[PDB]
Amino acid sequence: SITENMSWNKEFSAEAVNGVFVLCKSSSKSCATNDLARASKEYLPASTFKIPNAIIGLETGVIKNEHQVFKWDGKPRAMKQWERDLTLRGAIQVSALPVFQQIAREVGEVRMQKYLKKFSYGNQNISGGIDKFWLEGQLRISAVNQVEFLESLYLNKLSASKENQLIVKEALVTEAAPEYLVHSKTGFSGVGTESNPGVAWWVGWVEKETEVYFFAFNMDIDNESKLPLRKSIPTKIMESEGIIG
Amino acid sequence: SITENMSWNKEFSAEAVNGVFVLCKSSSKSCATNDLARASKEYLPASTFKIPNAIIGLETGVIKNEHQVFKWDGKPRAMKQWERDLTLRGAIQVSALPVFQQIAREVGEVRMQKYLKKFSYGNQNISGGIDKFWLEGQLRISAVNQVEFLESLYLNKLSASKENQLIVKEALVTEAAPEYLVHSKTGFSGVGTESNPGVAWWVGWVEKETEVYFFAFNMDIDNESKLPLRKSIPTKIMESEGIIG
Ligand SMILES: *C(=O)[C@@H]([C@@H]1NC(C(=O)O)=C(S[C@@H]2CN[C@H](C(=O)N(C)C)C2)[C@@H]1C)[C@@H](C)O
Ligand SMILES: *C(=O)[C@@H]([C@@H]1NC(C(=O)O)=C(S[C@@H]2CN[C@H](C(=O)N(C)C)C2)[C@@H]1C)[C@@H](C)O
Repeated sequence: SITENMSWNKEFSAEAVNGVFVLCKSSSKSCATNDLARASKEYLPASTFKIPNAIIGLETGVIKNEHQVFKWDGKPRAMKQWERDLTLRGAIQVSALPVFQQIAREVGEVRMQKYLKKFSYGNQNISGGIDKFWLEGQLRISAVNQVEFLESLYLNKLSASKENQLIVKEALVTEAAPEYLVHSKTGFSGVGTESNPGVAWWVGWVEKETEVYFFAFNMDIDNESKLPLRKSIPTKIMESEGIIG
Repeated sequence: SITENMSWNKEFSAEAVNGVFVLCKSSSKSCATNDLARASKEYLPASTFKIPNAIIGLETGVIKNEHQVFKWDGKPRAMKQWERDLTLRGAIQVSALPVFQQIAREVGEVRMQKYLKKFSYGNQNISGGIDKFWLEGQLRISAVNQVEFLESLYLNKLSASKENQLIVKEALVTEAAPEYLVHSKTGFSGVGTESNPGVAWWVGWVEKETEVYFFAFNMDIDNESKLPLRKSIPTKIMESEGIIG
């Protein structure tokens, strides 16, 4: 089940943020959130979709192996951070959209649709273009669904080889310590339109000693100056819960 | 092929220390070292053996899976950092000797001996006690051999499932950034005499952007105060190579 902790809304009100944090100890059957209504509301996954897309890319053979280098041959890209050769992990961690847009094209509608059904990934709507359905198309996923999906990944229970799940998991390590390990992925759909804000994400899980905590955060956003809030608000909530001080 | 870099002896000489650093770019077919003769000399692996031990424990089912918890029975251990339940990653990173002595016994000699031949691990001599051959027994391995073994692990080419090579690899992650990942493990056999000295190790590999560097360091320890040099000497060489930063 899931519990509503209204105390957590303090971290949101202090910054006038409309968002939701979902936090789960040990498993998906012991979770809490600041907002039950928004916890199950479905939003564009934006770059958080690079997690399933990479798994599907390895499954289908589009990504030959974990050692494949995605070369940059000089085609101008929307951010200089993407204008370089990238590993699979690098492409994920810098959110190299063009790399994963080409992966999407090579996977194709049929295989993409099949794996999203197998992963129970959101509304499973890939309309809007095979290389943009997760960013400006019709794909939507809730914070609870992200936690469920990531828990499956952590347990190697996605319908894919354990090998490929493990490959993507190390690619998601963002903080490493002897008894403290974080897998996570951020997302940002843009600033949105007039009275249609964008969405920003932070999702992943934390392994502290022999315990695990899955989490998913999203917020409405209409300016890039608010991006750091997608990390600081959830980090403060987790710090409050003793998930490392 | 291995190249000698005489300039890399600066720090060794200034501290009056006998040791070797082996550093390889892309593959073990492009290695350089400060001392060609010592690069091939074999030494007690000490805790660096936890890497092969961890893999063998998984291959044989002694370690159930990536989520195995090693319980602390509450009776005293030599170090308070070990008096707790630990993941496989935790066991490796805090170098929990008693956990890996128990692993070895369950593996047994027939299978340990088998896998050390499969891995081409040093002189493959596990005399000295099934739970101590790598600490005070007859097992010996060279810096060159460590690099070869670690390269095989990086490539998933060891005679073991890719599954378990991937499990142990994430367990070895020590530093993480979007385009910089480090797998490494230290080891130290204890202070010896000026004539029969101990050995201190640093081994691992650095993934920087799309490049990979394999390294193995060891040094003779006949005074406990020289042990910090096991990190600073190789760190200085890798800084001068432009790998760090
Ligand atoms: C994914 O959602 C988009 C890209 N991935 C990320 C992300 O969520 O980290 C963004 S946000 C980009 C990262 N560095 C920039 C920054 O920090 N400032 C401008 C302050 C913003 C990308 C937009 C995908 C749609 O490209
Ligand atoms: C395994 O080899 C033993 C541990 N390995 C290490 C080591 O290589 O560092 C030590 S020494 C202890 C832990 N790290 C500290 C250090 O490096 N400095 C203080 C400089 C000291 C152990 C002996 C395991 C069998 O205990």
